[PDB]
Amino acid sequence: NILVIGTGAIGSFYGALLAKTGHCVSVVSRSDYETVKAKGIRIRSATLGDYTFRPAAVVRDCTLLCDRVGLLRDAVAGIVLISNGIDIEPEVAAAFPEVISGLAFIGVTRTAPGEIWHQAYGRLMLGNYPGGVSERVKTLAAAFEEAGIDGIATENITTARWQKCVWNAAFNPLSVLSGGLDTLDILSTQEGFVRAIMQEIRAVAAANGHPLPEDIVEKNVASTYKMPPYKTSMLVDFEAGQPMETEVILGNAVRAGRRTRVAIPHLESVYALMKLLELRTSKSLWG
Amino acid sequence: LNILVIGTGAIGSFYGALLAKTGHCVSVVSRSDYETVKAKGIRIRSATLGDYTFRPAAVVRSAAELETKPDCTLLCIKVVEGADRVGLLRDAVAPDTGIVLISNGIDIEPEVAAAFPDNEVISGLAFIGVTRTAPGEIWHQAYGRLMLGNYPGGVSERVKTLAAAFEEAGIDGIATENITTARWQKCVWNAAFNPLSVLSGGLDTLDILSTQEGFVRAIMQEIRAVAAANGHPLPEDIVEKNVASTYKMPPYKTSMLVDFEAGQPMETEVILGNAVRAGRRTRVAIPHLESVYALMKLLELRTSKSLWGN
Repeated sequence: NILVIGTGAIGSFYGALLAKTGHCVSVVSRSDYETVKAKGIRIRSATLGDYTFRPAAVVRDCTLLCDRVGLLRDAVAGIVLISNGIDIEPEVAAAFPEVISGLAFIGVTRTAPGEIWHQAYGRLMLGNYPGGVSERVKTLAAAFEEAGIDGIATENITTARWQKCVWNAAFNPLSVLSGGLDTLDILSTQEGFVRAIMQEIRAVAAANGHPLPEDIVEKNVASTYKMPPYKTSMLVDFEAGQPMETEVILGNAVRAGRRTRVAIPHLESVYALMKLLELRTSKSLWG
Repeated sequence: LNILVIGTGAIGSFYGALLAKTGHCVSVVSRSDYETVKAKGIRIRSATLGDYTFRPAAVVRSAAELETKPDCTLLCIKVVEGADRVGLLRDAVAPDTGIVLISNGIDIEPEVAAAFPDNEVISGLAFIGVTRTAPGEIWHQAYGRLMLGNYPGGVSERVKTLAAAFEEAGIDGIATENITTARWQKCVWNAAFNPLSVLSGGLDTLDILSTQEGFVRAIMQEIRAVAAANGHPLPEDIVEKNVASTYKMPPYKTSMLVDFEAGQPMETEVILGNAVRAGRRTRVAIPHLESVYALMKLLELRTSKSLWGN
């Protein structure tokens, strides 16, 4: 029995997977309330398959959040937070002292209301924050595995998040600030800068008690040169006119560096420039 | 003085015309606009100075065609890839000719100085809003101040003749013994605001500075450190002065952003790249400048893609 909050690509994609196997999944929706209470959500995928998600109910055991505190303000008697960023858990934990942290690896995009496009990957890593794996976590993971994707229960979700942040913190903002370059163009022409950012992330992770594998920077460089030219999720958001994950990726990494006094000038630079681009993008037609 | 202006660009035409007004004999090499400039001259519109019709002493297709060779040759093009300043000067410089380079950027002199080691190089730092609106049509919109000095340093009689002329013409003409330190002092401002104006998708100076003052300061402090390490230390107050002055200036659109919006080549390399390279040569830690520079180059790469795809 599963409560999803909101109807974005991530919440809808993982909600619909749990709906497939045969769990009782509802959605709390705002922007798309009218369209989902009727037509539902259509998940389209060539690696998995086509499926349609019609929830058990639509109102205004496990709650998937994917105004955070307030969105769960009447939903908790396991909380599952699926996020691409870092340090997304403390705020929520403090208010509801089980938190299941979810780190998704997936190229999935919401093309229209009720319309999701799965392209690549799909893995969901899950574990308790700050660490640990409970039975619920294992049961959730098995549930996702059943539905077809990697559903990995991990005892060190926070280190895993830092490890993904090595890649995210470099390519996501560079793809936007460059005006839309793919990963291959970014890495092949400014490998040095990409490395400098990655090493900063590595040093902040360690300073926060979550050291990463020793050759993590070289691994991410080598693996990216083998990925086919790629469009980041930040760039998709930017091209869609939607809010970007700047704060939970890069802002949270910067604040983590400041707290531990790690020199992070490359991260500070990219962050400031993202904030400036956002300010420009934010300007009202009203002036 | 016998003055030769290379081309019919806005900066050359503006400062050339001032020299003509003040009794100097000013000639022009014109490619594109030859017939109209030779027949009708260059019309300079200016609210602050009064409109002026600049009729060159001579207008030629090629410097080769001149009779009296110039005392000063004024070259004012943007220093970007393929500008080929040495090629443009090849026939326009005699033993005694002073080469006057008026352009933005740092370290713009050595390529020319090297190619003409026995000629005086007079470096110019203009603070001006001027545009070429049509063949033979220039519009002066703002500022005008020109600082001039010998490269690598000093002030020759020819430099002081030029400066006084500009001053007589109604703009600040400032002779400076340390033009290179002056260039570094301008770089403190333009290496921060010019690329931040473009990378932000077109913010004005006040939005940049009010919302990211810490980052702007960080950049400026790097530039100040690189200048010192290159033997051109700046005043202790230069960062504070630049921040205060900018807070008091009306919101402003940088020349880099003007270029970006126009689809014209930007001065990335002479403003930012040359500062980065000067910092690298001297082992100054410049992570903010390196970051901004790498992002500029990535943006430039994107900007160069075809509508047709690969």
